[PDB]
Amino acid sequence: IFLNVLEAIEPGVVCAGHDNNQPDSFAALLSSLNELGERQLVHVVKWAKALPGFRNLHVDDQMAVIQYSWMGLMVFAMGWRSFTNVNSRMLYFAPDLVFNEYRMHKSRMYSQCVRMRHLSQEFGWLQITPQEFLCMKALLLFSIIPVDGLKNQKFFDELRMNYIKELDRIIACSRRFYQLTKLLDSVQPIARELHQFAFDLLIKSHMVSVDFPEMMAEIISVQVPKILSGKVKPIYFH
Ligand SMILES: C[C@](O)(COc1ccc(F)cc1)C(=O)Nc1ccc([N+](=O)[O-])c(C(F)(F)F)c1
Repeated sequence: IFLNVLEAIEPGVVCAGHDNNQPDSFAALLSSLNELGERQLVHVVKWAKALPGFRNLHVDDQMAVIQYSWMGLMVFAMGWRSFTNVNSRMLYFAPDLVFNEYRMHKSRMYSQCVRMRHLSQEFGWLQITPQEFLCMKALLLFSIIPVDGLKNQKFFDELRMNYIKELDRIIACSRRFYQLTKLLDSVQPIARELHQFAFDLLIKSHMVSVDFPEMMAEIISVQVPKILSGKVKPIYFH
């Protein structure tokens, strides 16, 4: 039942709307990454609200958790698409926004891109199944919380525990759980580097001609700083 639901709510293809006929430029690539990010957020919200037991969380906790986990969720899914679509040869942000090394360099997000390409290769090396991927991705939504706690922290803890139990079931084992939890942990440092990048970019956006969609701008200025300042932290296994 659980996996049937995860498979059923998994978002479909999301395009960036990027102009690939134009020579690559920092401003164009980033404006497309921003637009893509916003488009995916719409789906992340619909996805999360359709997850088993998610509605139990306090209305305000639902939105906060989605906004904090947003980057990580996207990173993990992008790595999987890269692995399945182009065998980690490039980064498949979207069908119309594929990054080769040249674009990784031009986007000024080279370090982060290479870490995501490594994550992408990990799916193959570890032979991650589509079902382990789906459960791990859902678990990611419940892997970052405020030090001051949520409105209903207990309901959150219960939900996170249940998702971990589902992973146990999909695995059924010790070595596998170690492998998967280590892989999940690896997502956080990457999301952090991207968060820092997005923050610095927003602060100087008017100087580099980069366009930031409304929702993203608000989230980068209100939520992301809470993560960068340590008020909101990821939950690591290790
Ligand atoms: C530069 C930026 O547009 C920033 O987007 C943000 C996304 C979330 C957030 F909290 C702050 C910024 C970005 O990283 N976009 C982006 C778009 C799509 C994907 N993707 O589909 O996986 C990613 C990725 F997760 F890879 F890094 C990143």
